[PDB]
Amino acid sequence: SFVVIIPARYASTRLPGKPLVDINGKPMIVHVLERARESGAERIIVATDHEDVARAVEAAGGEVCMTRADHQSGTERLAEVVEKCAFSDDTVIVNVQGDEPMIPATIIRQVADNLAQRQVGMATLAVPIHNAEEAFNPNAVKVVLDAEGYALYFSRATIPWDRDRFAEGLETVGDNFLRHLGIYGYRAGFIRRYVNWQPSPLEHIEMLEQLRVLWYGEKIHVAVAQEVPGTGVDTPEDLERVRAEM
Amino acid sequence: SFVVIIPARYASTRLPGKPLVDINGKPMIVHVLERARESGAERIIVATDHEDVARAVEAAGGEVCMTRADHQSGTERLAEVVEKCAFSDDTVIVNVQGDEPMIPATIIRQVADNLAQRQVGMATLAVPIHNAEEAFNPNAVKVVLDAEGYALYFSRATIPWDRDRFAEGLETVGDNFLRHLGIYGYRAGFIRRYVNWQPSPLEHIEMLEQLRVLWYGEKIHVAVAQEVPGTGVDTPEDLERVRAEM
Ligand SMILES: Nc1ccn([C@@H]2O[C@H](COP(=O)(O)OP(=O)(O)OP(=O)(O)O)[C@@H](O)[C@H]2O)c(=O)n1
Ligand SMILES: Nc1ccn([C@@H]2O[C@H](COP(=O)(O)OP(=O)(O)OP(=O)(O)O)[C@@H](O)[C@H]2O)c(=O)n1
Ligand SMILES: [Mg+2]
Ligand SMILES: [Mg+2]
Repeated sequence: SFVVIIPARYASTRLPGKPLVDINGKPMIVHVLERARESGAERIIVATDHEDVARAVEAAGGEVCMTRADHQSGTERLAEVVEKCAFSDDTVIVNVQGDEPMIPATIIRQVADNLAQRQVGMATLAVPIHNAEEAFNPNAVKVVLDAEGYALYFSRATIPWDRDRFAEGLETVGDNFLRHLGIYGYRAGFIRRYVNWQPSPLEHIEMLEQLRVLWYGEKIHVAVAQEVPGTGVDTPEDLERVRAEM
Repeated sequence: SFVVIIPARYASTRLPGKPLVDINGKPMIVHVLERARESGAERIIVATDHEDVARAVEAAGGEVCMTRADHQSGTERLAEVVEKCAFSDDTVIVNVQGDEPMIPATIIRQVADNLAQRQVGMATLAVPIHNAEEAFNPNAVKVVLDAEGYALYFSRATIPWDRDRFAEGLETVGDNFLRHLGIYGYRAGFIRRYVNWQPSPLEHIEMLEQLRVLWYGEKIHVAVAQEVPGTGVDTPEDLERVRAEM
């Protein structure tokens, strides 16, 4: 009932060659592949631009689609896979980012289901932040929601800003921050629409691909899950933490 | 063609008693009144909760409406004024905040005009920030817009966050920052709608009354003016600056 595509370019800047970094005997990309398998997805494809990533995935028995080196985000890379596989417009695609080796299968299913149950073009998920270090870390993307759960904005800045608390000091946070997880649900037809839009100025400043959608006035629904152990892997520090936790 | 209402409660927390602070021989509230007069507004009302504010305005020949002490924002206070004056729903109201003694008359007129020409419930304005101090100052409210100029979010946080520039240092900013001005255009019918909503959690965290509107899924249009003098008076530092510049 849904397809998972995992975008995994080699030349990440904050952690070069990250799809292939070892985590307890397997490259990160293979761990993400396993989360996708566990979700029950009908088809799972790794999209990459690098032969060494392709070989690792093929050796783990996963399907691979080679894609252009000049894509500027995972979602842009997905559109090439979508065109090559010729998915119907109504086919549900879940982008599980190659930097999320600990994302639970249940969360993958939840995003697909949430998307299919709403007339929204794109669905995603966030989890509460419980410590101030993460609230003030620009590598942890924060998201602020409206009353219906649609995203107002995603940012690397600390939003929503707590005026009175932070005027005092920056060492504590209340119970109102949300960390955005690297996963998106969207139908193939929406992915097509996404790459047909001209890039927003906003997405390039924050380096957050989802801002293109908000810029063109479309909604993103964000479900909130209370507990999800682990973290995405964007820095050397993230990698050490994940190595220890898995 | 429009009514100006200036909300001015006495007990500000960041600058106590600010409607009465001396700015070069006249209290701040009287300067705001003078800006409102210059706009050509058909009627101008200062809404206050304090007799000494009332007296300063009356001594300057201005109209005063006493209002409850328990209002939690200028917009809430304006609703009491709208009922007491029994304005019709379609009456165009411009909230010129009591902390904007330097706001140009042209900007006041522009917000009223923008509101009237659009199907939108609420209109406001922002000005490009070209210095790093204001961009990183939580007393300067930043806003990020969509392609059509509707607000995605308003925040005291530094948005949009420049990932690559700021990873290096906070010394400089690009050209992508907008400072929100303390002026709102809305019809009386919208003000009535605003206070029919239960308060949002979001507005209390940021201490930004306009966030109630985004929380409940309604739009705010933001015009951008390229050049606007002065600043909002919220801190002692702002007060020194406006005293030097007015
Ligand atoms: N041009 C890009 C950038 C990102 N991705 C993929 O999208 C996912 C999420 O992006 P991110 O974690 O930020 O990866 P990078 O962009 O590669 O890393 P960095 O931002 O540090 O440069 C990653 O699996 C990455 O491989 C992609 O396919 N093409
Ligand atoms: N409960 C409130 C708070 C604000 N205002 C008015 O709304 C305008 C903008 O608010 P702000 O500049 O923040 O004033 P204060 O809320 O009074 O100051 P502070 O946030 O420092 O406590 C001001 O003219 C203020 O008098 C109001 O009428 N009632
Ligand atoms: Mg990236
Ligand atoms: Mg205030």
